Amino acid sequence: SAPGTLSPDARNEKQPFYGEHQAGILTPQQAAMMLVAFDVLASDKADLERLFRLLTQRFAFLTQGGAAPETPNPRLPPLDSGILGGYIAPDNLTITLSVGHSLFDERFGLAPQMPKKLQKMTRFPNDSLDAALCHGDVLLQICANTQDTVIHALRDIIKHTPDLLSVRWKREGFISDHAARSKGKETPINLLGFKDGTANPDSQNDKLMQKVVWVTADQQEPAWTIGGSYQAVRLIQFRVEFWDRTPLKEQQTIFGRDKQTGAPLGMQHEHDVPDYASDPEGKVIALDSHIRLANPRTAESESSLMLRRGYSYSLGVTNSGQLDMGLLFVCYQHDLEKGFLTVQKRLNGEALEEYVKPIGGGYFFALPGVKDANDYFGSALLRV
Amino acid sequence: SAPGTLSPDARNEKQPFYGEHQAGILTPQQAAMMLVAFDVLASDKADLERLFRLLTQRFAFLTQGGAAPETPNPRLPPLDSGILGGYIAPDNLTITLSVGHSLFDERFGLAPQMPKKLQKMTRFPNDSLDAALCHGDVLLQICANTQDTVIHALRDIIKHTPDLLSVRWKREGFISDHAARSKGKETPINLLGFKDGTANPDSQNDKLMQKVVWVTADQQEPAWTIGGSYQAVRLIQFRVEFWDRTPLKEQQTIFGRDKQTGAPLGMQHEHDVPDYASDPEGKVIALDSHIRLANPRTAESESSLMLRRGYSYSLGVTNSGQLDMGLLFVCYQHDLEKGFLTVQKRLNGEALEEYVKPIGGGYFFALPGVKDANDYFGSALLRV
Ligand code: HEM
Ligand code: HEM
Repeated sequence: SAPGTLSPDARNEKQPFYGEHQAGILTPQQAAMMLVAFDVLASDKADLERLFRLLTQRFAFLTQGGAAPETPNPRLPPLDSGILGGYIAPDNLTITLSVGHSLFDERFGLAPQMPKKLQKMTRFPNDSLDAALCHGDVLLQICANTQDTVIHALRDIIKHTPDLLSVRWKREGFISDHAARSKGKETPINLLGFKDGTANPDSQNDKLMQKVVWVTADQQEPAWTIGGSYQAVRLIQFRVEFWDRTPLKEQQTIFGRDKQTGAPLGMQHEHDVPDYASDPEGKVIALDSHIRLANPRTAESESSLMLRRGYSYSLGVTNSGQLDMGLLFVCYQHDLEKGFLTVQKRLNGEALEEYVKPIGGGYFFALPGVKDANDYFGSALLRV
Repeated sequence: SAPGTLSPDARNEKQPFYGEHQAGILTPQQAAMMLVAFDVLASDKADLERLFRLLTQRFAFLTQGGAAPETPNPRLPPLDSGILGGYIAPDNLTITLSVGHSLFDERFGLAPQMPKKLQKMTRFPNDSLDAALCHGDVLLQICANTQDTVIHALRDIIKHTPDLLSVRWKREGFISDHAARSKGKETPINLLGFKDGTANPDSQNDKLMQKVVWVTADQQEPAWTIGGSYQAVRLIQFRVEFWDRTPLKEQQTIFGRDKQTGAPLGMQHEHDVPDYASDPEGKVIALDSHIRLANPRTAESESSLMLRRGYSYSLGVTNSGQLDMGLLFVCYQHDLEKGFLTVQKRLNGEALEEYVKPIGGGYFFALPGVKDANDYFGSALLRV
């Protein structure tokens, strides 16, 4: 159920761009998402500040919306693509900017101000990482009620940054219609047909998000990071036809949840909690399962908790001739090793691996929010 | 403008599956589409009829909606994918079936029965066809209010056909959000930011579609074709960033229509008719303009109009680092030569060829409608 969902029909709804934190983390999932990574063509730190200043301006506009920028001189390219007609409605659009490890090399002199746990994504046991689709100096997470709004934001950004950014990879996706419209009531479904998001820590609870999601001042990190969040992204294909052929008994066993209800196997309500303490032979919920490995529920390692904010994607056909669909996995943590790396390490060997093929993504650090109109993305990172 | 549009929220809206004609041709445009080509694996004519019958039953149930087929024995793969949850909502699902030239080879002895104008697609000057995105024994155009329905239909069909169908290529599309919500009042906006559909011939005009779109007895064709339609699909990339950095005057010149109003150039109204005979040099509406070439509005022209029911697509990043975006272009005509072939011959070397690159697609014959529940796809074709 956390972080919730927002209606696809809310053309006029606005999500606050300005805050202590960035939007599109705790924000209830919009119906459309884009993940688009860029390589940075900035020549020096000053050129980098230009970019972040430029971005703030653009996001602030796109996010709260307005009349389209018109073209009084037809001899110039139109200042807008025109794909939303003559008005740019907010449409719950949120754009979350995050920085990759590569950004902290010789190029901009930021090495000593790197986040401590931040690293490059390296293959895991089941991975088939394609380089075309990994890493990047910056990632944008572009979320909105509709595809239009998202696609509109990109091309605006591109238009304003042609000596400044270079598109590296991109995937678009969605959350499931019925649940999108359920305004937070129903849990979104993945293309494997299982409710997905259930056990996420409550996103409304400010105090818990300080412990789980948000970088806090008690942390060994550099002080610009305070208010940011480590971000893991994994592009994961499904063997979908093979899955559709797999016994229901086997599907639930693999996840350790009831497909129809979303309850832990044995139990009756989606927000029911299993107790593995009773089940150490792993006879109700398998030790093999995604749920039990993902979280042993020891509470001794509640420290590995995270907010997962994923989307289904569906593309074309694989080289091997099969359907190309799956999860655009996205998660936020206050600490990447304590979170994503700890859980994934813990998942290596799970029964699900036979059906899933991670192929892309990267690790990134999400910036602290932009406090007011006088601030800009990573302003603390650039002074100090 | 024709064919009109349907709303994305219309979860309990249905489309008649049976009839003189199939749906998805004159049907207003739903928000989501999928073009999926299959290699037929049927070994003989008897297997083909098995297939055609099976597809009939499945579309009927899918398009008209119902409770998700319950799987009483868990030792089996689930009969439904469950990505739609408990209820398979009709959600305006239409499934349109068409056959490719390749189906009329020796395999099934239909060659003598082939439609007169049906042929393999071969390249026009500006093409960069990709073998992986061309042709197919059968093509299915699956459209619905939501991506969820359309995906669900596909997997259902696949699950039920593993000895008869093989996914050749697949592409997914959409029309602009606002236009879909307007239900016919607004022309769809394509991804170059232009109104796309305006001059489509009147699709609720009973009599007009018989001369224009449907096969009829007057034109010498195998009887079984009567009620069908020739279908031309082109997968077409847009040079998006280039277009975006092209002056608006030129954008408008190329198409010959006012970007903002969609009115013909030098006119005020979207549904205005251009006056070519007044302007033989082409000082208002260019000689190489898309509109003038595609339809020079004369006496001979009349024979070459068609119904366009195209969709936008947006994928990832091309191999060379640009945005993968374009049009899933689909049209219907009573005669393929008189229709698409004739218009594309005229379009060869138009100004737009700078900004578009056809890479896939093919020619198909869209079957007549399935008369009722006692009938099946291509029953007239197989019978004798
Ligand atoms: C391979 C694609 C994946 C699919 C289809 C998938 C799906 C699911 C499903 C259906 C659930 C149970 C409901 C719930 O969300 O509570 C779940 C739980 C969970 N997943 Fe995944 N997931 C995938 C990958 C991942 C990855 C890569 C991670 C990170 C290492 C992850 C971390 C978690 C966590 C932490 C839970 C909650 C467990 C609990 O607290 O009981 N998942 N996932
Ligand atoms: C990706 C390339 C294409 C784009 C961006 C595009 C877009 C447009 C636009 C903006 C219009 C004017 C509005 C309208 O009349 O609907 C139009 C008209 C039209 N197009 Fe295309 N189109 C493309 C390809 C094609 C192709 C391949 C054909 C068929 C060979 C075609 C046939 C037509 C026809 C018959 C019209 C109506 C023009 C008139 O009669 O005034 N178009 N298209």
